[PDB]
Amino acid sequence: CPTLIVMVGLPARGKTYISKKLTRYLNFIGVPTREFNVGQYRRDMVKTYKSFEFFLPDNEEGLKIRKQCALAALNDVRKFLSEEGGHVAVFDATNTTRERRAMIFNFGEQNGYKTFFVESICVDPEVIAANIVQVKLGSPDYVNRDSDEATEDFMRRIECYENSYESLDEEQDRDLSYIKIMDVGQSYVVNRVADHIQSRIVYYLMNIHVTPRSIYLCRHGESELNLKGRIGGDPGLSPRGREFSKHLAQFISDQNIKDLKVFTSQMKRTIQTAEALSVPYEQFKVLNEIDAGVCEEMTYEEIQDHYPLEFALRDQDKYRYRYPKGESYEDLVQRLEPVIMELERQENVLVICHQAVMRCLLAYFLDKAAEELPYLKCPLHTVLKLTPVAYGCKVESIFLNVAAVNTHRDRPQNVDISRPSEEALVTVPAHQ
Amino acid sequence: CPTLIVMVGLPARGKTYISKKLTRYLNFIGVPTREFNVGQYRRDMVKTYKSFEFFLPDNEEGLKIRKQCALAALNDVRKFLSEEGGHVAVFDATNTTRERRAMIFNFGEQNGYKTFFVESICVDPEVIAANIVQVKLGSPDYVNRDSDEATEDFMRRIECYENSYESLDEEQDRDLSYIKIMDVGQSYVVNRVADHIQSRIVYYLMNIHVTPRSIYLCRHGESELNLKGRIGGDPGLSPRGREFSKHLAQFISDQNIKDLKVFTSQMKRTIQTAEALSVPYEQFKVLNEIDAGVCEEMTYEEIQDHYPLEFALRDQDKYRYRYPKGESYEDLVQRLEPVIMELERQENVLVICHQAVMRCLLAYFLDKAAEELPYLKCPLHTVLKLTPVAYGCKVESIFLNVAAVNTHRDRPQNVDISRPSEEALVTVPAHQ
Ligand SMILES: Nc1ncnc2c1ncn2[C@@H]1O[C@H](COP(=O)(O)OP(=O)(O)OP(O)(O)=S)[C@@H](O)[C@H]1O
Ligand SMILES: Nc1ncnc2c1ncn2[C@@H]1O[C@H](COP(=O)(O)OP(=O)(O)OP(O)(O)=S)[C@@H](O)[C@H]1O
Ligand SMILES: [Mg+2]
Ligand SMILES: [Mg+2]
Repeated sequence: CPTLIVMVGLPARGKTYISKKLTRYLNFIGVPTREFNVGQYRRDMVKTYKSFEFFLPDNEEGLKIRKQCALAALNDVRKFLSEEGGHVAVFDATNTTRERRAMIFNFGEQNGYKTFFVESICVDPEVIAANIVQVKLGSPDYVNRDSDEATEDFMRRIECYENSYESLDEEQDRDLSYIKIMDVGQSYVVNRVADHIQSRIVYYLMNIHVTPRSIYLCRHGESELNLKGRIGGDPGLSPRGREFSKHLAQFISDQNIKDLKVFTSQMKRTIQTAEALSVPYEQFKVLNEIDAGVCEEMTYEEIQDHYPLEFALRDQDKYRYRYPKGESYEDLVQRLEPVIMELERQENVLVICHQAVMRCLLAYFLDKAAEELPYLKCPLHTVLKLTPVAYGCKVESIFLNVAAVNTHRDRPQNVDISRPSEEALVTVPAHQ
Repeated sequence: CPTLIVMVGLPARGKTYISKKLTRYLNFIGVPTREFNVGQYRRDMVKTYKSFEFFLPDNEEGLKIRKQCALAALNDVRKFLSEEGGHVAVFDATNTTRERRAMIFNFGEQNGYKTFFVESICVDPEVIAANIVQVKLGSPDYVNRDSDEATEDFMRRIECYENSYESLDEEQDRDLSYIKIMDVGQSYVVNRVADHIQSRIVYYLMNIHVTPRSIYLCRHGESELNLKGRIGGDPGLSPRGREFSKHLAQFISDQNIKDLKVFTSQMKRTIQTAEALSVPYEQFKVLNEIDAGVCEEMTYEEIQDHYPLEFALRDQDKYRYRYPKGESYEDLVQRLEPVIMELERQENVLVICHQAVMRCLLAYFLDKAAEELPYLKCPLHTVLKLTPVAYGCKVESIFLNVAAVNTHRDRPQNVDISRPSEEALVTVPAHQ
């Protein structure tokens, strides 16, 4: 049974924001998910937005056209789940009345899906006001329009929905599966989680927030094996690694971060990097570097020499293929799910980790495809500062002024099984 | 900051039940937790229970004595968290008024703990009635008393709490961290989860239920390596293993289980066992057998020959020590946390697994200590049927009538590092 997530709420309540975070998350953990924004369908269908009168609850023609856009969206939901193999579909619209919601419920039923509602509630004017400026004035409907007329139009637009707005009821809607998010995620009301995926969705939603903050990611300072061009193992810091550690501490101090939380793996290179700071930290083995199995501590030359077959396959699909007895980046993604969850729950946080692990975390907050994730560039002695924003995440690369070996290997042009060794190792960085 | 979980609710609302499940769970995942039942303190203090008049809200002396018992309980909470290194304490009492709750809140504050409330609400008479019979009439307060007078006394006892019962309020109690469970876990209200442990507590509580059902655990049918007395690896079924598979299918059919869910690991021996059934199943690598690392596929004789040091330590503490590159039963417990969670969420379920994995699952539902867990007996070709009940779990061992090698190794009397090999292998079962 695929899952149909139905967003519910007045305009400017963070529905699209939640829809996006949920869709990205579900896709990260490998559940084919796609969001369907009725507003975008309308925009593609209506061409240009004039004013709120289109949304008047007593505007029969408008309602008609509005119903048509919803249906167009629902039809693609059906195609995705029923014809393209999608697992979850997020239907993003106001869906503020019992009527529409029952209609959508019926759709799910006739199509064989399980329906779950996510209602976002906000009665706070400064937040609503903040949301308008922050996301609405810049949106397509209002770009190239005067801020004040745009703002008035939108408020009048929200008004169109108030008289008919029927929130999920404990008794009237007791048979529906749903979650109601209030106070921007302060409190929640949950009813009838029907299964495992809904339980994980609720778990996810209850742990996300919009409290301003930055996520800092950096690798342990250069290690002894990094110098040798050797992967994995449990090396200690190299002289430069130690230098970096001191540059990181100064950076962290200079940052003057409010209540920063610092995490490291259980590998000495990250811990030794963490020892350099003023602030305390927590070590978690879940943050340990990807396991290379039989090629642990080997150099790429050695790997090509002993595992030419596995090395070629891994290059062909570096997300899915692994070395014998090792993890794939896919296994690592699965392994990092708890990390992703706690990072969402966290506020200001610094994670001192490793190349593969950092690529996984960057891919998550930067919404990078699985195919692209194994190749993201995570240079040594550089801090990547992430500032989650509406629908996206800004990133800043901050070099901490300490030389370091390059551990980034590009995918060689030749990835054919039985490829000459020279072509296999052509993209290997300098070392020793 | 240790955590103080405060139970809240009218008598017979499953508070003690929830308190117990929560405490057991938290301890299973390694968080030192202890529950403090004020009713038990009262029982140890008051000696014998006469009647409900003791609980009259206008009974000043009773209130006084009732306050004394609460305080005695709170003092042990303080000792556990503040002096014995406990992490979480569950204070189990009605705590139905704002007054008492504020008092407890203050206690937590002065002691440096984070307070989290768990309120259980039930307005269903048949359930309340069921609870009385099911747990109350047999309890100490009522054992050896006539069912009818016992029952009347208890109802009048619940009455004592109704006029003063003040449930957690969205506005009045908006600054408190809490969860309200309704309809026996149908719906929930959650407010201000303050941290990681509270997030996991909520996640746990929202996934437990009291829907009648049985958990069936059995190992894959005897495997080729089981015959040889070889551990781990990925062997296929032995001839007897196949025989068992057919006996299991018949057993499952004969059981006539409503909507049974079947789980196996990604190891062929369990899958091959699962192939024998009518019903479909899901394979999860999280259910794979404990990893023996460098001793994979070896025999104990071989292990003693190549790893006399690691083998002795493992025998000294089989929960914590591991073979080089392998998992400890502790690592396995951590690994199985998602399995425990989904098992709680499940109803009728059959899990076809392995020796170490099954020991971990048995220890959880049977509340066996960590020290005892690595040694639980999980014979081949036998199904262990678990029927969760109030405060406990009944277990029935059902042999499926197929011969099998014994893979159970008792802890030898000699576990000294440098112990003679004959004494180390003295408890090794017959094989080959
Ligand atoms: N739970 C929340 N409560 C209130 N605002 C939120 C919440 N989550 C996100 N936001 C903010 O809402 C903004 C994003 O709003 P959108 O997702 O466009 O709202 P919207 O409800 O989809 O309005 P429509 O699509 O026009 S009906 C960003 O400023 C978010 O930080
Ligand atoms: N969420 C729940 N709703 C209602 N009953 C429950 C719930 N969870 C468990 N039970 C049932 O409640 C019984 C256990 O009740 P207890 O835990 O003794 O109640 P109690 O609320 O602790 O009463 P006291 O301690 O006398 S104040 C068992 O029958 C459970 O199956
Ligand atoms: Mg929207
Ligand atoms: Mg109780």
